[PDB]
Amino acid sequence: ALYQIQLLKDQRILGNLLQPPNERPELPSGLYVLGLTGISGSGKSSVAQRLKNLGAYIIDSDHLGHRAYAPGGPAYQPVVEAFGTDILHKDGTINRKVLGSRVFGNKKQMKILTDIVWPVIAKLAREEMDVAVAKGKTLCVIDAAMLLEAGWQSMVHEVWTVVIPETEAVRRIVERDGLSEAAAQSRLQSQMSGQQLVEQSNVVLSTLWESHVTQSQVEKAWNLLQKRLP
Ligand SMILES: CC(=O)SCCNC(=O)CCNC(=O)[C@H](O)C(C)(C)COP(=O)(O)OP(=O)(O)OC[C@H]1O[C@@H](n2cnc3c(N)ncnc32)[C@H](O)[C@@H]1OP(=O)(O)O
Repeated sequence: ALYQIQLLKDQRILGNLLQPPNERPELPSGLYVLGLTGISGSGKSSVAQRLKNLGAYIIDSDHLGHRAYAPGGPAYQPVVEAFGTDILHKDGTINRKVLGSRVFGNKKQMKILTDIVWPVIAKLAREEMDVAVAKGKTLCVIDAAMLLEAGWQSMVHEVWTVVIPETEAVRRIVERDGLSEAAAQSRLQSQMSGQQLVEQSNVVLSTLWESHVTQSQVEKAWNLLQKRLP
């Protein structure tokens, strides 16, 4: 039988367990948790969807964030206090285009925001996992761009990172988001490098190759995971 495997060098086999999982006494007893992260342009949402198709319960942190500071949500009042009512649409919802203009590319302002929002999202993620476990789910994935920067590896058994070369990342960002190349590198500089992410990962994946190769990696990763679940 002839086949190909995917590797990262400076060897790490993509899909394999690279270092031991974390012990997590505080998580619900029936539940295994993956933290899924990657650099912008990594295509990690494609990977999250493939894990969803295999049966994982996905918690999308970006969405939880938007709900956290929806009117009625725990972060609404603090975010509006911290940034002012000029960030609000006419209907009183946060205008994320205006908020983004305040914080993107701006280290101090983004920190005012994430100091408020990240703890709120982490709490909402913990709540969602509890509900999922009550409804019989046994494997949860917290999909988060800034997982390691937020310290959220404390909430997961395994960190899974989706990586691609920085040149392809910048290309995907510039093209798909209509960013200037400087805005794209600004985005990338404002987060951990692929190598930093890899070093702190239990499993590494890549969307560098065509879609069928990504699927194969994810299936291989999923199968190995299943055999090491408690
Ligand atoms: C720990 C976590 O990962 S929590 C989930 C991420 N959320 C946060 O960090 C909270 C702060 N960010 C926000 O509130 C919003 O991103 C806003 C208001 C700044 C912008 O909102 P929107 O314009 O709707 O952008 P959206 O939320 O879709 O994010 C756009 C991109 O910026 C990224 N991004 C979001 N927050 C951050 C951050 N703190 N630092 C760097 N990049 C970020 C997103 O992951 C997304 O990347 P993608 O296009 O590769 O998926």
